Amino acid sequence: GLMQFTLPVRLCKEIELFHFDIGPFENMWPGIFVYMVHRSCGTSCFELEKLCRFIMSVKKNYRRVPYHNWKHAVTVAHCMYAILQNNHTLFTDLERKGLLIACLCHDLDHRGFSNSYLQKFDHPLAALYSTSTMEQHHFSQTVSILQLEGHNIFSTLSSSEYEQVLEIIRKAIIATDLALYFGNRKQLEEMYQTGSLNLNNQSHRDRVIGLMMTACDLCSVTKLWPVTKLTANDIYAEFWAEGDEMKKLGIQPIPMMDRDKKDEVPQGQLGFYNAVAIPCYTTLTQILPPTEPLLKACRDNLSQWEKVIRGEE
Ligand SMILES: C[C@@H]1CCCN1C(=O)c1cnn(C)c1C(=O)Nc1ccn2cc(-c3ccccc3)nc2c1
Ligand SMILES: [Cl-]
Ligand SMILES: [Mg+2]
Ligand SMILES: [Zn+2]
Repeated sequence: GLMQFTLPVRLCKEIELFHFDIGPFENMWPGIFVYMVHRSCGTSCFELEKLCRFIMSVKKNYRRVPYHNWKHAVTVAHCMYAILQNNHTLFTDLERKGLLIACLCHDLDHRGFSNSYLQKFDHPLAALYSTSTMEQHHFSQTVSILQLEGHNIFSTLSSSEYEQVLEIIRKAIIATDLALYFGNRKQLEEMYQTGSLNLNNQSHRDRVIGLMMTACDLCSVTKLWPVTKLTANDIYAEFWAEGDEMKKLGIQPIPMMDRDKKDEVPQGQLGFYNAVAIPCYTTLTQILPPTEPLLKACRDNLSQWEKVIRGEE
């Protein structure tokens, strides 16, 4: 109980910033995550023995894929940690608990393929969950790990608090389905502008938490340029493997997934920053002003991709 996690001074300072990179030392990521739960939530909110056992079961259930891996899980949780810490009073004790866990678990047992590829392959998961296929699986896996003996980090919550947290986590994980992000952000844009946004309206909280999840999930675009650029290699390694599998089914994949159209990556990054990332962090900054450093970092990286196109790198 009087056992803090401490980090070396550089990490202790930099972990508080939106652009923190969790480093190449895998064995420190669990400690980094417990550090964030302790500072974000209290040293009390989970029994260490149970938390540490949930963390290692979650790690074990991420696969060795280029991008949708254990590093991604902890990176996304850290972004959520930065948002919660910069918006201290806006969130309930239960939301802070559930959202860090939601982020850690949001891509559990990802195989490196899109919902589209599951459906065209006719994977069993596409029969079981007709929309947000992988995201319903991720939530299902989360619940299965919570039910292993010694793994219920939420044991000390009341029955109603327990149903509340698992409902926060389910919505948070489903919101990471980027097909749902576009409509969710439009509605938030409309509600912010017409001044109808009400953080006491549960369905309004839900939409805002959904935009936070999209923001945390896309956070490679808010890092220092070299992190952003090297993460993009990992993203394309999955995209192009999926394209290869599309060609095996006799289907010409979208250019995003076609390693033959590697040349046009820079222009594809502009499209993504303009269509997805910039609007996402803009609406998030409007709703939560202290998350502006994500929008500012995203704009800097857009400007770096523009320089790649102009042959300056
Ligand atoms: C939703 C999935 C799950 C994994 C993250 N994700 C993302 O979308 C995602 C998350 N972070 N980042 C940086 C991306 C990303 O790079 N996204 C995109 C989006 C559209 N594109 C089109 C083209 C293109 C390339 C060559 C030629 C022509 C086009 N490249 C892209 C890249
Ligand atoms: Cl604090
Ligand atoms: Mg996902
Ligand atoms: Zn993700």
